[PDB]
Amino acid sequence: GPLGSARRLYVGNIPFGITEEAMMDFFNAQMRLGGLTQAPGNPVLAVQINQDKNFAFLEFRSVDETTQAMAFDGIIFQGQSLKIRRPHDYQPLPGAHKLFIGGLPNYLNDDQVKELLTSFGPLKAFNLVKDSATGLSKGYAFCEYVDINVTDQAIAGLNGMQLGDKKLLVQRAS
Amino acid sequence: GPLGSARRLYVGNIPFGITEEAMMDFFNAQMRLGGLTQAPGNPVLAVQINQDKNFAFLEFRSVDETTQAMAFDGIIFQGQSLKIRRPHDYQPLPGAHKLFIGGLPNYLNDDQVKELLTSFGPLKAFNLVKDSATGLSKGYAFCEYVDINVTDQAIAGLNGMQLGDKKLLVQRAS
Repeated sequence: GPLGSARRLYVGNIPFGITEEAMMDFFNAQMRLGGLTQAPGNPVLAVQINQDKNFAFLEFRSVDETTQAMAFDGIIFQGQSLKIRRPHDYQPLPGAHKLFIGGLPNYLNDDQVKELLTSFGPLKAFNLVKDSATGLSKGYAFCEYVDINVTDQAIAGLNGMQLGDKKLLVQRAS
Repeated sequence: GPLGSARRLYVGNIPFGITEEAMMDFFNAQMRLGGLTQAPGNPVLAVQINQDKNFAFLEFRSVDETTQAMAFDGIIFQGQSLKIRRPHDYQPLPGAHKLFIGGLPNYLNDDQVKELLTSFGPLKAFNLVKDSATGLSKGYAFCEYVDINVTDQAIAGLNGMQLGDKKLLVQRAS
């Protein structure tokens, strides 16, 4: 559900034949050296490795230290650049990464506006604000990407873009 | 596999008439004497002797204790200095010849993908990546050949191969 999977991370591309204990020791050391722990001790409680598919799950003692550890994405461990991700069944709460899109040409419809946005990735929410009487577009919209990592990319990619005789505004909605 | 040979050592210059049990007793005793063991018990599980060519293979219970026993090069057994080496198929970088196979038609099952691969020789490791929910192939796999020398010829043969709808990508998984 909404609050599940908040103290685990997926780690891909792990070193061949690495032990769970060695991985645990590596991450606990890095958490401490990097200043990512929030209290004395080791944030990583356990590592479960799938050897056949070469990935691991890390289990953390707290929700906030799990979040901090996302910063280790790409860290080199015994020659391998580790891939660090959220569990697939972890999700931010609804609207956490809502985008406002303003300055759209009023004659474009829903599908036409989404075409610009979905070029960065799939959307879990979208609405183009329209005058409810006439049904006409007011030239601004909101959306949310399925993958919340995409949010900063769409902003970097679309904000301030020239579009007709307007500059697009794309920013986090709150 | 890439570790099966990480637990063996070559022993050369063995005295005439030596038995496998006497060889095993000698190395276990040497291991314990040098304090090179990382657990109670005997690190050497078995020895196989070729009396005709005066060499033997030692099989160890662990990768680290095998590495420790490299220090025994030159050791005196029945008056003779023993030659100790890695097996020729030893892999200093484990997993260096693991392959990634991408662009597989997504209806192909395990056996079918393997049949594509084994025309170059036998595999010691294989896995086709599937969605755990549906059981459906994600369209890529990993393998490793029994004989690593086959690897590049497999890449030469399979990389870029047209496979119905798709084109294969075969490369070291790195």
